[PDB]
Amino acid sequence: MRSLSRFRGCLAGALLGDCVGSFYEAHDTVDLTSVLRHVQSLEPDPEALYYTDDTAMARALVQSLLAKEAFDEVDMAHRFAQEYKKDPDRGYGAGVVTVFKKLLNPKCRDVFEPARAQFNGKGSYGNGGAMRVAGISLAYSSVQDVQKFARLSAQLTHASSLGYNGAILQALAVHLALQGESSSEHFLKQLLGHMEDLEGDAQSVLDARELGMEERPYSSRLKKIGELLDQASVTREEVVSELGNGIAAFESVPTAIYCFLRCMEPDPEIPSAFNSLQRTLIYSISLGGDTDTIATMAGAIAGAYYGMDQVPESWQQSCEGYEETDILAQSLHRVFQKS
Ligand SMILES: [Cl-]
Ligand SMILES: [Cl-]
Ligand SMILES: [Mg+2]
Ligand SMILES: [Mg+2]
Repeated sequence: MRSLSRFRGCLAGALLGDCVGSFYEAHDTVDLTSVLRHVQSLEPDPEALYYTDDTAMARALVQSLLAKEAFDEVDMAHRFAQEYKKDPDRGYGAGVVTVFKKLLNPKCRDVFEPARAQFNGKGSYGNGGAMRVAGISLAYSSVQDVQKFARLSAQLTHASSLGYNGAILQALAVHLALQGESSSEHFLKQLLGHMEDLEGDAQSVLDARELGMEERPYSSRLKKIGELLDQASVTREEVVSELGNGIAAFESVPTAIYCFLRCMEPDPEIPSAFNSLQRTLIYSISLGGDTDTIATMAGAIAGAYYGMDQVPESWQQSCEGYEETDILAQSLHRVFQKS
C-alpha cells in the first residue's frame, strides 16, 4: 500500500474508535454482544455517530499544523480553546476545561502556563494529550521530531511527564505503524528503547515517584504487553488489572497498543467476518473504562498500519465529519509527505 492510504486510514481509524467507543465511555463493564450489535447496526438491511473531544481536538491539531505548515504552539492553543468555546459539550474531561478557560483570557501571553500550573504545578497526567496526537506523526517523518512535537503539542494541556510521555508513546506507535508490517516483538522493542530513555529523565522519575508508582510506568507496561502476547489466553480482567482502561495516560496508551498488537490475530469471540482493524476497535471498546479514547488511539495505530483497505465504508460513512477527516488526511500527505 501507499503512504497516502495509511494517512487516510490513520485518521479514519481514530474517528471510528471515538465515534463507536463514545456510547460506552466510563462504563466499568461492557457486554461484547452489545458492542457487536452496535457495530453491526452500521450495516443495516436494504443519524451519524457524533465524535467527541478526542476527534475535536485531533481536528484542531491537524488544522494548526496545516495552517502554519509546522508546529506552532500559539496557533494550536488558540484553535483548541476556540474549538472548545464553540462546541463545549462534546464530552471533554473536567480537568482540561479549566485550561481552556485560562487560555481564553486575553492576558494569557504564555500558552504553556495554564497546563503547567494545573494540579498545584504538577500538571495533568490524563490521556487528553495522546488522544489527539496522531497527526503529529503524519506531519513529521523523523523519530526525533515526532517525540519533540508530540511532547510540545501535549504540554499545551497536559504538563506532567506522565501525561506528555503517554502522548510521545502514542505518536511513536503511530510513527512505527507507518512503516507497516512488523512482528509484535520488533514493534515493542523499538517503543521500549525510546521510553526507557525518556523515563530516565529527572522530571519523569520525579513525577512517577510523586505518584508513588515504583516508576517506569510506560516501560514496565511495554514489557508486560510482550508477556501478555505470549500467553494462550488473556482475560479482559487481566488486561485491565495489568495495563488498565483508565483516563490516566499510563492506564490507556499501553492498553491501546496491546489491543493493536493482540488483534493482529483472530479472536474466537469476535465473528470471522470482521477484519483486523474492526476487531481492534471491537476488542478495545469491549475492555470498558475510557472506551472512546482507548479506541481512538488503537484506531489511529491500526489505521496507519492497515490503511484504507480495512476501513469499512459502512462504518466510516456512519461517522460525523468523515469526509472532512479524509480531506485533512489527504492535505497532511500533500503538505508534509509528498516532497
Ligand atoms: Cl489512498
Ligand atoms: Cl528533565
Ligand atoms: Mg471523548
Ligand atoms: Mg474518553
